[PDB]
Amino acid sequence: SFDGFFLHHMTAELRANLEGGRIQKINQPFEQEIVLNIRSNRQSHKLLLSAHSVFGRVQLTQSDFTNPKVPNTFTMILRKYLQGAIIEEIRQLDNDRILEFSVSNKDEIGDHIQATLIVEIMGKHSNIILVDKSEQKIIEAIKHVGFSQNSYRTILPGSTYIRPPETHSLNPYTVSDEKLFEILSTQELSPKNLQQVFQGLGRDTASELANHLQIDRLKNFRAFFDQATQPSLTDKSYAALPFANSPENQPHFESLSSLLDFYYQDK
Repeated sequence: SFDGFFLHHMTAELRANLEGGRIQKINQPFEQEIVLNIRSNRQSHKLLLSAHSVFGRVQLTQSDFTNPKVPNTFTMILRKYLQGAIIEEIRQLDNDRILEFSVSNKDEIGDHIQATLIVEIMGKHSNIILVDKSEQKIIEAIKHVGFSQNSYRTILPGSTYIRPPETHSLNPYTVSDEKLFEILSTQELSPKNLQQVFQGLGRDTASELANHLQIDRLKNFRAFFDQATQPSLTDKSYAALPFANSPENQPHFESLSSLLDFYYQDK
């Protein structure tokens, strides 16, 4: 699934191709989707950012797009900040389904412009938010959300950016030996409870994880998260590793992005 774990692998892939890259073009070919043409490593890349409530995702793509004639105000402000900008850093927020693109640019007079494009993948509450580095203020957002008594946050130009409400879960990538030892040593290790204790684990992932924690648990835990990216289809979905019961007649995907190009082909 497109969980936090999968995002860890995808982030890695995106960085290898795009970090240090230059944003050539910005387009919004569909309602909740933005595509950035990027030049990096003497290759030209297409980066898809989707806050679609059902198919929300990030990936490079080989797909071609028919861009609208008349740009929108959101695109316009994005272009104004990102066109020609350099992608200095791509960073996942902990093991959550949130990805940040730190870009640098110059304004009309040569002064240093720094922004952070934030992609929050949370189903129907997904968003793409441009934020100013210095004073953490929202520049623009693909979906604006008012102050409401209902909310811990406001999503509007000028608003102060607060990250989605922190959870009690633990990043499984940064869990210390001692803390990790006591968990695997005293807690229930069912797929469901693993989902609870750790950030960014989908049900498919946590299930696969579980099959690996009956012995040598500490080292086994480490080993699962240290596996190399191996893009595959699963029973109902896709993953960055070949989970149990994966289809058997499967092509070798040269990347997670080609995997998703394939999976989302028919919408």
